[PDB]
Amino acid sequence: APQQINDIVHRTITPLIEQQKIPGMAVAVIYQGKPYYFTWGYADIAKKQPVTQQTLFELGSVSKTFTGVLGGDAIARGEIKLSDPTTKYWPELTAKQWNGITLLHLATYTAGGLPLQVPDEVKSSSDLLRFYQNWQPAWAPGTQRLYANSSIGLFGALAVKPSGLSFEQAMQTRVFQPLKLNHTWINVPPAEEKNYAWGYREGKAVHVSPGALDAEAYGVKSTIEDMARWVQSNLKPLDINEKTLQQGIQLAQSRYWQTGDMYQGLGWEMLDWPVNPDSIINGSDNKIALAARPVKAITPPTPAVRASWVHKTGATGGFGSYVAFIPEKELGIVMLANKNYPNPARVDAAWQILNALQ
Ligand SMILES: O=C(O)c1ccc2c(c1)C(=O)N([C@H](Cc1cccc3ccccc13)C(=O)O)C2=O
Repeated sequence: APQQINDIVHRTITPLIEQQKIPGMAVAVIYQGKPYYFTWGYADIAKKQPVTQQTLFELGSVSKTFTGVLGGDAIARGEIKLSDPTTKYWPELTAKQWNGITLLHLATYTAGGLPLQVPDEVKSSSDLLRFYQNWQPAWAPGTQRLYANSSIGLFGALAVKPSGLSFEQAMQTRVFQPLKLNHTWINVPPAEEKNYAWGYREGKAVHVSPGALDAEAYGVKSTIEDMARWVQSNLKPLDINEKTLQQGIQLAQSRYWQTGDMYQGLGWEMLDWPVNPDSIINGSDNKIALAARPVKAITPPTPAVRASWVHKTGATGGFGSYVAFIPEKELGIVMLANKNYPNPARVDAAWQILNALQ
């Protein structure tokens, strides 16, 4: 399997694993549309279980790409509109600060300062209502971007309401099943527990804890194979036979807002290709990525641009993931690890690999 891919991947990932003390890692390169897989180290150090192509990793915020596409699919189905008020789908949400906050704002972190995290103390449905009712925006809608689980988490929950399906049922039936992502889960079933890697934080084995709107913002677990197939599907949506899903994928990669050289999609973030590597690498740092930044509205949104670097970083306490692809070039990468190591190290590695193959 072509020596160039082997050498480029190994020369980049070996030092990375060494420098970052990553216990286990899986990488897929999609090259001319076909996947090539690489694995290192341990899914479970104590039980000596190796990382394989069937190992499940916590995607953390890479989950938002699925939420975005599921939202796009609901738009394509005519179930929701991004221009609709949040209150259309949550009538109990009567506080006046919600006037003018649309599903677009929720999906794209531009509601006006919804927090990074839903508070841990928010457990019940009543707690959730109270939280959003009592939330006071720092900014007018559609003026500042502040990356937030509480923002896209709510979008995900509201997007599926007209369907009558739970978020998990909607995701399963409308995204996972059609794309044959048969080892991708919001809740890992007992049958698949043997494949579920431990995450490692400060040397301790850890898994993500339950939280409000977790499924919607950070709750997906997947294998390197399914994630490669996810990249393939997002690289080439016209190959997808389910029409609403094909359209949903395209809607997720539309450009809604710009800040600096990045464009906000639904879950996905995009930059023009060719990229300045410094820009994506430094920009991935959560110093920049989690900062409040002014946005320029793209009125109307630009349809998915083929000459894009399309990507998403994501983490949990014990895992670090990165996905990136370039539609123009039929080129992509997935990097899954059971340590949460710094974003810029991920993106640097990804750049080196894809730039060498481009
Ligand atoms: O272990 C957990 O329970 C857990 C759950 C969700 C996220 C994380 C951990 C997590 O690190 N992230 C980040 C974003 C994030 C969310 C919430 C608080 C954060 C604090 C510092 C850095 C990133 C955070 C990501 O996906 O990159 C998450 O979105």
